[PDB]
Amino acid sequence: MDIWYGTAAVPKDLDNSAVTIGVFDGVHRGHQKLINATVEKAREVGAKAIMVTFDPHPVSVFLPRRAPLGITTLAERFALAESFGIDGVLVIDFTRELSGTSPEKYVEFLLEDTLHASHVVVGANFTFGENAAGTADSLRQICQSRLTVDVIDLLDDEGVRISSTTVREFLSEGDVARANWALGRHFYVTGPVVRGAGRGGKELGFPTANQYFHDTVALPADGVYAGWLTILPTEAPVSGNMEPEVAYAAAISVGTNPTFGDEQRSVESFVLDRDADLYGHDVKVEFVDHVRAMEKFDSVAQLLEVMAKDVQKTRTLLAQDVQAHKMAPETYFLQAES
Amino acid sequence: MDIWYGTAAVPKDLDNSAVTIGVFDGVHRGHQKLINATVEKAREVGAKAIMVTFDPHPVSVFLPRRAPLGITTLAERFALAESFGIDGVLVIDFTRELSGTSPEKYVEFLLEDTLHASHVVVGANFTFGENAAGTADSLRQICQSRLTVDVIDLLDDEGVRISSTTVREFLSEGDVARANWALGRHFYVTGPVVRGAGRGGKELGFPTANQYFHDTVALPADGVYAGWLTILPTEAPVSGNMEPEVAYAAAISVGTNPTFGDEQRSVESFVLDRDADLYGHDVKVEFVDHVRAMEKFDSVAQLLEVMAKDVQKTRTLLAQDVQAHKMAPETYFLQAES
Amino acid sequence: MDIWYGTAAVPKDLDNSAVTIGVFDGVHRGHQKLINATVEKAREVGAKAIMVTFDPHPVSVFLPRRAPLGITTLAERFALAESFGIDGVLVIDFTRELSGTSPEKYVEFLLEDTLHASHVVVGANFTFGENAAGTADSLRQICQSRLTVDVIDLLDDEGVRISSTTVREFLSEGDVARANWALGRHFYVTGPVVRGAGRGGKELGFPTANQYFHDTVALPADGVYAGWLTILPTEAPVSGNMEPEVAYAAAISVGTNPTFGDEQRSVESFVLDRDADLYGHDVKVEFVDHVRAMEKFDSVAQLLEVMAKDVQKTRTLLAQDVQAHKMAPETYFLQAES
Amino acid sequence: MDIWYGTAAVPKDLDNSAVTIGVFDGVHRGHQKLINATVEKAREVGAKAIMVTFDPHPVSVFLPRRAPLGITTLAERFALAESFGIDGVLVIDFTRELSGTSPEKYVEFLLEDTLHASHVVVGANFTFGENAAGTADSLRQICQSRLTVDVIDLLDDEGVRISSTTVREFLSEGDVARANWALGRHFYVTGPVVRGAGRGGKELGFPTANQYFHDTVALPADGVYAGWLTILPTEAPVSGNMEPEVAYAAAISVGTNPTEQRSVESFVLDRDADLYGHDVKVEFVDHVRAMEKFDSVAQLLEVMAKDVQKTRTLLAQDVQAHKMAPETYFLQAES
Amino acid sequence: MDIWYGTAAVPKDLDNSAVTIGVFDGVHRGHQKLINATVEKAREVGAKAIMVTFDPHPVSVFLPRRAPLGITTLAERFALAESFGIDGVLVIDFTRELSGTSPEKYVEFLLEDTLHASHVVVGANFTFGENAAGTADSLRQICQSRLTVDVIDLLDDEGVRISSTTVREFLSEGDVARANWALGRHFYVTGPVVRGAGRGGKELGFPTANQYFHDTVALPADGVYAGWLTILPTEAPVSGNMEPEVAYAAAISVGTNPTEQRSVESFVLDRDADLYGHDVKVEFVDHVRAMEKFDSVAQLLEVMAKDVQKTRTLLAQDVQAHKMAPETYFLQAES
Amino acid sequence: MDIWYGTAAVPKDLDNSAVTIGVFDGVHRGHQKLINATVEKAREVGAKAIMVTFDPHPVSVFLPRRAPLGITTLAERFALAESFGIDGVLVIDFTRELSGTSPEKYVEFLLEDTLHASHVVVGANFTFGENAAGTADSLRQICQSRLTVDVIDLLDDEGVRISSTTVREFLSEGDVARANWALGRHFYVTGPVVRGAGRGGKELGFPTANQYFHDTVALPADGVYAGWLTILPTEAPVSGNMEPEVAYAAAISVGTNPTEQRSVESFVLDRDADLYGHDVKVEFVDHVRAMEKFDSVAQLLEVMAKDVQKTRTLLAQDVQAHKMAPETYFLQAES
Repeated sequence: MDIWYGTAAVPKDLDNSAVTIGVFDGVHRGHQKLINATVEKAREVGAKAIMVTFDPHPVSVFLPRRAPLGITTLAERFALAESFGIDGVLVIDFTRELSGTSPEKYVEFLLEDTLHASHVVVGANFTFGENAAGTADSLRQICQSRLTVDVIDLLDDEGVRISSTTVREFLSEGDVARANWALGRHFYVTGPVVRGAGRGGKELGFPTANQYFHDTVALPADGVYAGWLTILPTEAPVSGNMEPEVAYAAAISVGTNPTFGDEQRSVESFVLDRDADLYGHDVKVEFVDHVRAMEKFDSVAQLLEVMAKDVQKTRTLLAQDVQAHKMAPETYFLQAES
Repeated sequence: MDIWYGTAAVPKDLDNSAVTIGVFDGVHRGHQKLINATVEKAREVGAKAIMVTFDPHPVSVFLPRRAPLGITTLAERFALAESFGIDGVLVIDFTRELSGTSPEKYVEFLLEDTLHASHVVVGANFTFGENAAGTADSLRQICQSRLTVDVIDLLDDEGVRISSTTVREFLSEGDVARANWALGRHFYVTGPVVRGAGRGGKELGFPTANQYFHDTVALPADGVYAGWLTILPTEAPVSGNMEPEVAYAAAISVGTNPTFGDEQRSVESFVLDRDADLYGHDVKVEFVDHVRAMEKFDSVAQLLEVMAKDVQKTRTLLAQDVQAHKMAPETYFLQAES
Repeated sequence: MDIWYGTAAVPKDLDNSAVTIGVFDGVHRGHQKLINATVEKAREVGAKAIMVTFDPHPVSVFLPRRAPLGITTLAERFALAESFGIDGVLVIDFTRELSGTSPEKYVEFLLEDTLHASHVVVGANFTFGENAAGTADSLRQICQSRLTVDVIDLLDDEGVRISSTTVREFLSEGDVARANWALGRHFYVTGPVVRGAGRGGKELGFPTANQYFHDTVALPADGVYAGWLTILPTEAPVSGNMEPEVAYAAAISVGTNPTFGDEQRSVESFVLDRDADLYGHDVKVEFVDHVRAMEKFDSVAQLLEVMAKDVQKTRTLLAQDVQAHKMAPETYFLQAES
Repeated sequence: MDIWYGTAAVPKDLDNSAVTIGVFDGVHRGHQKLINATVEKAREVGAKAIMVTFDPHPVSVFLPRRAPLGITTLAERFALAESFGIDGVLVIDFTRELSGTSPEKYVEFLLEDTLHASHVVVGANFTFGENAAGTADSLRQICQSRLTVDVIDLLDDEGVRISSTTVREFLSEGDVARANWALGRHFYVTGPVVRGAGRGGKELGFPTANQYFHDTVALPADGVYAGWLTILPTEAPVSGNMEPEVAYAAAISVGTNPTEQRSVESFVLDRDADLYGHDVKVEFVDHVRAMEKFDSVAQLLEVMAKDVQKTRTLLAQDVQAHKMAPETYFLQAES
Repeated sequence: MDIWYGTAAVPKDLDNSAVTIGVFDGVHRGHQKLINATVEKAREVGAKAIMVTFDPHPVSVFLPRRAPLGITTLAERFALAESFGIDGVLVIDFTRELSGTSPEKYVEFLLEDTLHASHVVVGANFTFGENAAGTADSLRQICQSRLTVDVIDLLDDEGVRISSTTVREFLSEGDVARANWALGRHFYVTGPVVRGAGRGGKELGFPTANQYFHDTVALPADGVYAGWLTILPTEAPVSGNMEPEVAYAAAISVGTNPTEQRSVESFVLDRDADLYGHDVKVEFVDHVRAMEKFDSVAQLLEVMAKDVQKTRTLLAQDVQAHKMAPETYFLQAES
Repeated sequence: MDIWYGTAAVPKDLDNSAVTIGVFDGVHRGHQKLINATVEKAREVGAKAIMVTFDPHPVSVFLPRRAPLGITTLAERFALAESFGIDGVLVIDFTRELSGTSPEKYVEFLLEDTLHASHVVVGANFTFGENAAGTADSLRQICQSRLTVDVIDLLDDEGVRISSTTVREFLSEGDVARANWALGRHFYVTGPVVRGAGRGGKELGFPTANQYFHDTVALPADGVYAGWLTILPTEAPVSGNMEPEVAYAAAISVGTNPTEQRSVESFVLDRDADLYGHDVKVEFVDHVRAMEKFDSVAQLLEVMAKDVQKTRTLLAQDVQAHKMAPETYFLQAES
């Protein structure tokens, strides 16, 4: 997949394409409908499937620092776009172009001159041009005879509208199961493992891995979750008895640094039945189900007792998760008991 | 009007005066009674009308950093004192003088030796001297035959006591209309316009003006308000189609910087039906009515839609405000529609 | 009393001892049972009474920065241990030793090899060894014939379990009287007196003393308390009319610095009927009873009026406190009236 | 004078203009040559005189937070442009447009479509377009018979090159006299007066005005300077014996207070006043001395009085040399 | 000794006193001349000896946060005054009173109404009143037959001027020997001992005590010094083999840790102890070496052992020179 | 290769090993002598080759936050060990164990009980035990007939001593050529690429990759360097015309941005790409120039183009000298 920053970076010799346009944060099941329809139509005519997306978030342009939390990073948005068959992502920055343009010159400059589009796919909510004047209906009538438009209704399922907004609310509530249901996969983050308390190994109270994330990253509510930790492909040695590219059962503790300026979430992972320390590695943490709310501890004995209960509840939730195999990982490690 | 810092700066040759004494924060309608009575009595005898006020706030002397929010700056207190006919303001600092003095030596040093007073005007709540022992009744009996005292009852109107305390509560609640009612004018702030998001002009989502204020400044609750923006007299050029000294209709957005140490309010102004950028100018923002509470936005389209509703509601409230002309500005700009 | 940091610092020639083991934070009435039983048994056999305690808090080892607030500092834990007849305190750091050790090697290394114990005293809640596997019952059966064990039940009185946890809740609620009841003494802090607002002396509104404490220090809820201030023994001169080593009646104001990073409690003390300034001295503040919640003030007169009410209520509570003489200080100053 | 942010804000009905293009930081005597030639050629064809300038600084686009210090604020750049008779300022942001454009397309879009220029005036060092390929020469050959091009050499006077760079050097070493000579006027800063030490009054040691500035503002090296302070037009009352719109003799002390801010403290000669809350203009004339530490009040006041004598002399010279002094001023021969 | 904050706190029934006036920072040998003359003249007329001093520092009123570093804390200034027999300290704040006053009114209010002085003792450099017009001479002519004035010249010894200024220079270069000679005693700081590296015990590399100080405290230049550490009177238990009120031989390492704080780390010779929580007095005797970086543990311990040898020698000299050594001390000839 | 944190994590069933002990920061040519002798002697007795190393740095235990800068991260120390054939790394924390131990007990516990060593290899400067009493010699006499000891002298080559210390000096002055010669390879850092100025693309002035590093990471002095950039193995898409696992020619600009962080900005020659989100390895070859300030875009691009020419030359030399160049690379003769 190609990645282009700005209209100017798109090759001039690109001759035909089918195009979809949106923020696409999270690439939820609704987003997958637009991508699916785009890819299928591009196959039909032997053209390329292009996603046009936006960075920084269009909201943060008008209201700096008050933009919605990112369900995925830009890098992950690229990876997901690839995994669903996109051939090229064009990234638009509204502080550089396409903001003050009229609806008419938007279609002309972007879809024709730049992308040589024959088909375009948008959601019913889609807007464009100066002061958001251009709508889905605008696009249909501006494109009559020039190129075909397909407008897809927003996805409703089980009485819930599937959008970036609702995925954020589920995450914020700590309801990762409903978020996963809306995403069509386990919600996850990735990042380098740093030093934390003690060292991963024989002692249950020390995390197997410690990660930190900036405050523009959407994460579930503080608390403990069941999920899967995966060491990303690597040739570097691993301390202890975990192997790379295997999804390990884990109790995951999401927290907020006290106090800190720009707080600032932590993720501490207790991998079941393994003695390991993952400093240096890039690690993926997938969330499956909520286990408990955060609490304060007044003794080591009390802390470990609750730790053991988390493990027990995690074993149960993960043994269920494996049975719904469309979300569960290919290669996993889960022991029947301790 | 003269301004003196400390008793020592008052001219020795000042021969007669009528004097009023208080913090006077906000110069509300109650404060106006004391000033009115003072000015009128000074006219009668051809003497000067003097306000004795306090800076820093007397409370912050005993409880540093825990002083009440300033309804007006000291500079604005001066301007308001002038506008009501005060001839001289004497500013007292309680860390320099008049704190540990007895009630008797207070009258002697300040009213006689310093100010050569023949008349003094205070509110029923007035206290003075060491450990606040001297009261309004004290002042009457210490001044028998030496000079005339006039003690004015605190102002009650429509079942509400008018004081600095109540004005602060109204502001804190976001009830600017009741605050205005108590002040006898539109509440306002003034300050330099700085750069913010994008540039003021053709795009509705970019503010016409951005200002910041320190946390000792009383401001209405976070939210959106109707009011009037006025560019203060200036010879410097103005970007766009606003003229100086004209009060322009505006939707005003009061906010709190996230997160910041010493937060730290913002004021963003969207001037109706004008394309302009006010970087560099000193700007006055008057508040008229509350419009809505603060909210988070998840798309540009959703943001602009609410923006347009704010404008609609503002046009209505301001068209009413103009009809109560005792508060409304002399020269204003308000279009009947967009 | 000796103080040893680590097993290595304990003298090799120590031949016999009776030993008690715990965090001992606060040395509450429950803790006093263990110490009493230990001291009495050591007297019987002419051996030394040893406390084995822990620093840093064992919880902060597994959960850095999320450890319980310290009811007493380590230094005060030493002083209290001395006052109840302990001959030696051994301080253990779990990042250096005794964490990953098995229950068996724990007893062997610490109690025998290091301390040459013939008697050991623990609470029913006591745990030890890797992953907290060793319990009170473990200790009894591992020590059969090698040394005598005495396990003391946790202290319940008036329907309340007396523990560090409950003492912290009482303090956090502002219920110092119930905390005192559980500690078996007035709760107190000690520290150097620094400069604050104005100077201690003739003016009631200026504190007689200002202290600051870090955020790992347990303190009562923000508000005003009755208690006793004592200048610790010193040869340095004292400004005003307080003498060292005399417990003076005082209204105590506990607060939280606005805003600050790592906030960060203040203690401001208004000593009844004395004019003094205590800059430079080390001062002990004992708490007796809650008086009122924190409030904001809008004038000097209003502030002083409430100040005087605090004094009145304090005089009453302290006159009662003196009557329960098992908590009250030996030498005190309390005037019948102002 | 109009002020347009971006090509999109320029009036569509602009039929003819004479244009000058540059950063114009400081509006020095070199810059004044470009504007003068532009303003005069604009009168000839009855057209408007336009300045195309840039904000943020072009360097800061490539090297964030490592841009040259601003000799004047953008606000002051506008006011100086107006004072030399410019009719419109167009402000280009390089993160928005005209950056990755070709040399050929830059000319067409800016000078032709947007500005409808018949004449353009640039400095010999001018460059434009993608990777700065377009030079002083590129402009001549690309414009042909469409618009007349005038390329002015950089200014050398008394064997000294006059540019934004040399001005910044002069300020940085504390040679305000040379900066001023290069600028064509007294270097100045403008800002609101805040609270400081004590109160302005009878006491010599307390400043008449305190001001703080961000680290992006070029200021003379830390030290003491002779200058003029002016209270900007206002109806707000003034504490003490000073009126607005009169330039008053002052000893000016520039300092630093890190963790950024530079401070400017003004001791107005033979006046007792406190200027808290006013907008105040401070002009620099000559260097007086370096920064120093004081260990007693007496020592500090002794040095303060010398600063006053030296200022008195240097300002009397400034008034006689005439060509740079303020129209309305207040200065005493002695105390 | 009494301590009064402001003229208003002075007893109304004070009928007669002998007075000395000054900053008195450091209470050096020059200052001791003023106090000695004051204390003796007070005994003669059966009166109390009063020190009038100033806090905050007079310079900091005019130049906030740019005041000279304090040689001693105000607390230590009180204790030194008392030790030389002063009966009362009056502390004047210049933001409160006596600042904008005339020379004539200053004398009347302070010396007459408040203190009822019959005799006053000042240094030849003394000044007072509005804009420091009142000098050593002003005081003589204004007091006439009301109170006797004694003006003492500043102290020169061995061709060196002894003042707060010169003491601050000596400390700043790390010449504590000269500072001490000027002071009349070992320079010292006092503070609570906090946690640091490891625990004080058998290990040579871990300090016996760690202390931090604010940036307003004058300290010797970063480096290693020979000195004495004393645990201040206490009933609190001491971890290890040290008693209170005995001055122990120590190698002292002064360092900086910015973003302000200066640190003092004490390595007590031939002792294993940890002084966390105690109040501790640290006296400086001689400079040993400059600060340096270490790249291995072995290297650091090798230098540490040399610091110990050099301290041992220098302290044995201090004990024999007698006139400045502590009454009760602990020092070993060898390890 | 296994990695054990503390003696307690070492397998109980380890019957025989050959052991080397040291900080090993940088794994330079001196260190490679120890490992080589260890790995070979381990093959002889069919045993595993073990490295005992230390984290945190031993100096930082005694002197917190004043430890030497790390030549490599601990992660990179592991990977280099593995590359030279070590079978196990044992990591000792001195705050946990082996610190206050006697020389005699250190040997027994670590080498005997834990590691069951038949052979040990140390550097001539090696020390151990309480207060570093145990030396290179102590080890010989304490081990006797239990385990064979081999003590290797420190490396001198071309009259230059090769140690962690000298490497840190070379880097700090910006002489990466000498650092590399001492290291046996190109010095490198590895990290995630974050957003910076503009976007990597057609524009020369925008970096292909931006990276930040903590102040504990040794880096060459601020300036411009010739080097190679490699995108580490990944399936994640790459924006622009670069593939992973190819070392690309780059001009590398090292800078500082205080209040700590050092920055590394890479300008990849003859490529248009943006590497945001990838893991990227940056190798340093030669110094090109010192840091400088720019006052115009044209000036900056002029210097940028010179940096490219000088890099082109220096890298062509690196490729021919062969012994240190990457296996797979991309470099153009001209533009």
